Amino acid sequence: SPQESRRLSIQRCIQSLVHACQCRNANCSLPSCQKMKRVVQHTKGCKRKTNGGCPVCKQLIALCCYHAKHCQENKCPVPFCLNIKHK
Ligand SMILES: [Zn+2]
Ligand SMILES: [Zn+2]
Ligand SMILES: [Zn+2]
Repeated sequence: SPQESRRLSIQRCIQSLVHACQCRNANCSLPSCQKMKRVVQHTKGCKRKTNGGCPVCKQLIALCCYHAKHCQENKCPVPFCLNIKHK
């Protein structure tokens, strides 16, 4: 169903995020990994985040949020995860 498809797509994106966060290898081939890294870097740099209402940052934060809901591991490399869980 549309919702399921979206949830799966989100989860697959999350797998890429999770991979990328752990993948301390700038030489990684994975376009998805490179993309996630770039998005993460962008977000960290873009202090404006959800204050300015930056779509990139908003998406990363939402992705991280959904990830956090799934991720009971309150010792996760993924940024925001921990903060969201505690919050
Ligand atoms: Zn990688
Ligand atoms: Zn931004
Ligand atoms: Zn996590």
